[PDB]
Amino acid sequence: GSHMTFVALYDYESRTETDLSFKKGERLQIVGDWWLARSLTTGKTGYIPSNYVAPSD
Ligand SMILES: COC[C@H]1O[C@@H]2O[C@H]3[C@H](O)[C@@H](OC)[C@@H](O[C@H]4[C@H](O)[C@@H](O)[C@@H](O[C@H]5[C@H](O)[C@@H](O)[C@@H](O[C@H]6[C@H](OC)[C@@H](O)[C@@H](O[C@H]7[C@H](OC)[C@@H](OC)[C@@H](O[C@H]8[C@H](O)[C@@H](OC)[C@@H](O[C@H]1[C@H](O)[C@H]2OC)O[C@@H]8CO)O[C@@H]7CO)O[C@@H]6CO)O[C@@H]5CO)O[C@@H]4CO)O[C@@H]3CO
Ligand code: NI
Repeated sequence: GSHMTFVALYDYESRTETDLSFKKGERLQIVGDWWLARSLTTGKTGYIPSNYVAPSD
């Protein structure tokens, strides 16, 4: 109901073909430890480390 939107607590740089870079404060919508997410800044989709993000509006 709102547990699928998150905000980045730390910067993250992509390592592979499937992960998603993001900056601290960037909001992510979620589509385990790695979550498929869409950046609400760039609209790009990829996997993010779930411990790098926290619930957000
Ligand atoms: C230019 O104005 C036209 C547009 O204006 C209004 O849109 C606003 C929008 O409401 C507003 O949102 C709050 C903001 O948008 C931001 C997005 O919300 C945010 O997610 C991000 O956007 C991302 C996307 O998520 C990514 O997908 C990507 O987009 C690029 C596309 O990659 C998939 C790429 O293909 C290319 O898009 C083309 C598009 O092809 C898919 C093509 O479609 C025909 C054409 O788009 C038309 C569109 O059809 C038409 O729709 C009615 C209209 O759109 C207006 C919205 O309706 C209006 O809403 C209020 O005109 C478009 C332009 O002619 O052209 C596209 C551009 O080439 O390029 C995409 C851009 O790279 O990356 C983006 C950016 O990160 O950021 C958005 C803001 O940058 O702003 C919008 C206006 O800029
Ligand atoms: Ni929810």
